[PDB]
Amino acid sequence: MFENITAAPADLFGKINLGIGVYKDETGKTPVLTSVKKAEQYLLENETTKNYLGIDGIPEFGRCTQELLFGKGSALINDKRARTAQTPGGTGALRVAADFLAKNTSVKRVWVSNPSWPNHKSVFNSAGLEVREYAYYDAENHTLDFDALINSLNEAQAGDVVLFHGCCHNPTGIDPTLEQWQTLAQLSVEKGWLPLFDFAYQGFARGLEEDAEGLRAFAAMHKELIVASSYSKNFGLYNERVGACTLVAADSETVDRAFSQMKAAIRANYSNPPAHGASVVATILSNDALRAIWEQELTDMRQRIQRMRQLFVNTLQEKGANRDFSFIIKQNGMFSFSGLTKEQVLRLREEFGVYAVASGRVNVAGMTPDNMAPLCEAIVAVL
Amino acid sequence: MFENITAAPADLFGKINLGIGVYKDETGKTPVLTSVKKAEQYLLENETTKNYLGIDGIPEFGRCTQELLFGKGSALINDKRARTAQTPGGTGALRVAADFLAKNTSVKRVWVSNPSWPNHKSVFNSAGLEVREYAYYDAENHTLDFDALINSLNEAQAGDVVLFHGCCHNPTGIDPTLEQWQTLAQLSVEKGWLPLFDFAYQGFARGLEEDAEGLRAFAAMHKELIVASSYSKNFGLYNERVGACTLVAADSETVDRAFSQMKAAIRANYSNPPAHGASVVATILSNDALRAIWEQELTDMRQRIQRMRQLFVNTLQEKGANRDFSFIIKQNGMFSFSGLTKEQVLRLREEFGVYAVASGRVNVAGMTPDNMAPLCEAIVAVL
Ligand SMILES: Cc1ncc(COP(=O)(O)O)c(CNc2csc(C(=O)O)c2)c1O
Ligand SMILES: Cc1ncc(COP(=O)(O)O)c(CNc2csc(C(=O)O)c2)c1O
Repeated sequence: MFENITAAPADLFGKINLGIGVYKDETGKTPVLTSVKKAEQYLLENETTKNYLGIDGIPEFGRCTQELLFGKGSALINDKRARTAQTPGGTGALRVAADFLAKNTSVKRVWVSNPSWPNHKSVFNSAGLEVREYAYYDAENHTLDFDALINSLNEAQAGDVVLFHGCCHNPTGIDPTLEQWQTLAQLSVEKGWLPLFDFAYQGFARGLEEDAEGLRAFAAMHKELIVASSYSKNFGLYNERVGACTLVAADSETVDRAFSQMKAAIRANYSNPPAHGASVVATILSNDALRAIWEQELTDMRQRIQRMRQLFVNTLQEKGANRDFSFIIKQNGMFSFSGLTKEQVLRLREEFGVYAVASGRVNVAGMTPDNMAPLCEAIVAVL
Repeated sequence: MFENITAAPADLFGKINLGIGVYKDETGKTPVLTSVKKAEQYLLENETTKNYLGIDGIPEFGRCTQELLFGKGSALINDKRARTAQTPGGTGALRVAADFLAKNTSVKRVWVSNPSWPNHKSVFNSAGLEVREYAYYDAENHTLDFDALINSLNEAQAGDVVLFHGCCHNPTGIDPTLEQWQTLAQLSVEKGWLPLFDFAYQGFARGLEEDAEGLRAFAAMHKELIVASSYSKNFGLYNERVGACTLVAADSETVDRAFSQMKAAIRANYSNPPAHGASVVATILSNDALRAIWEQELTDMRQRIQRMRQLFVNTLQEKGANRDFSFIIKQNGMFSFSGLTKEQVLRLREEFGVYAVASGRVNVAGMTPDNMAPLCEAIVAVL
């Protein structure tokens, strides 16, 4: 049966990993958040069973997720228009959304930005959905090529899905402005697209509420949308696989009926979701004290990334770069394109032991005050 | 998009739940195992990061799983013929296997026993695989209808998958004898079936090693097989979603190449698996002290089920049943068919508040010395 299977298409790693996918603190570590440890100790002391969760996971987790996404008091919540399934990570949320759409709707294709996270194509294609790309990056001005984006998306037909990164676009760190999000929301309604928000970095651009402004501009204009969110980075819960798939429809009757088929898609995949990480999230978000500790830890990560963006720009200048890298200051989240070519990136790894991805994307959160000077010296050497 | 979606096809519950899917102790509780609490305290004290696991999960978890399945010193392990991916539960292992097979092999159909766990059909159909049924149950003799099974499976073609419950068949509790497993292994080789073992109850029939005898008889005769295993019941870790998909091929080169595509199927589903529950398993299985506490806790669950099987048979007689229920003593695991009809089961729920599934399957682990007498009185009343 297996003898003819084709193989599927860090190890190589004063050397430095900017190819990492995770947050690192100033010491180069990815520690467990203190809020998370406190919540884990509470669960150890208080859990009396590991009995299965419902298919959609812990109810409080769903409520707290919807409030993060839509705002406390949003009409979507008051009108019972949204249902949330706790999932194994943001990836699991994307796949649940893809399976739900493939089996229950006429969707055949999903539009993704060029560039995006490379696993988007794999997830949607696994569910039998075609992926098409829309233009996104203006490399000359280090910017969102908004005209190109709108022009590309003219090819999208009514009933296609269009995937939007809610904030901290991966890999570019370039997000629509609020007015651009409002333009896209109106366009989406007029053209009949189903928006799919992928929200893996809420809190890493400007703040929890500000980072959800784009999603909320969409939610104010659409009867229907899906959000696949992740708590991997903003709780540092990567390996516990904590995410959510939130379905929104015109009314409660419709969302509940549609959500029954989303639950069927989950039940045929992994049955019901892993409790530990989501229970840590729900414990923290529903407790004033733990929530305040967690919000500060997330602010500290957001701010450290900001400081590294500024220090990187200042240092490249001091090590003799010459080039404008000011665009880095304005970009959001852990990632940016450095503007290095694939060969410069290869040189960086081979000659200098500095790792980035071939696109030139760098994880700013891999930079620290201690490694900044060698890092920038290496980059200057390959310009 | 969603307005036309059709709805997908405990709540109703001296009343008694035999419709439950979980183990209950003598007090009617499903507590966290002591070995599990001890391991969770160790992880709270010792974990320093939640950084993502590899796609296939924790290496020690995989090694300990293969030793449970195949035996320490098995040739499959020595020859590096098996690869294990840690998955979100036994369901996740089944779905990973189904996606792997659908995308990478000529498999189009999977043979499942009639009866089986109802989610088997949903998982395989979700991956685009047809499900066909083979005969299994001799209800007159309360037994495995082995001739019917072999006759049904004659319709299976070379390259079809045949799913076997490794022990504690769900719902019947009727397992092949060792010699029957040996007959099926030889038949499977001759007919070109790919065996898929679903092993959710290892340790609940006779013991860890004895319960794997059937799988090991297959493994001794086949170049290729897949095992989807679960630690939900034997560690009481239901909601932490702890299972494994183990791929076996003729040699290391082939299994590694095939496993790369299994990892691709995982990466497009949930990316990488949830650490907490699997880390508890690996912590326990790799530690002599915790392993001994856990093995005794599992023996205690196995034995309590045995005691309830005997007490149920004895009590039905004492409450005036008359019928032979001796078959219950011989069956394995938490489940058996009571031999009640769908209408007797409905009567039991409506008139007596005793819940079972419509097939008449009962969870023996829902029985306790305290509820046995009313339970049996109710059953006698509906005969
Ligand atoms: C846009 C987008 N969507 C979904 C995800 C998946 O989140 P999790 O599955 O890890 O929770 C992620 C993040 N997952 C991720 C891990 S490493 C990484 C990277 O791009 O380096 C990305 C993401 O960036
Ligand atoms: C034969 C078989 N295969 C797979 C599974 C899935 O295990 P988990 O996904 O829960 O780990 C199970 C058990 N899962 C399960 C939960 S309730 C239940 C039942 O039949 O009542 C069954 C099983 O019996």
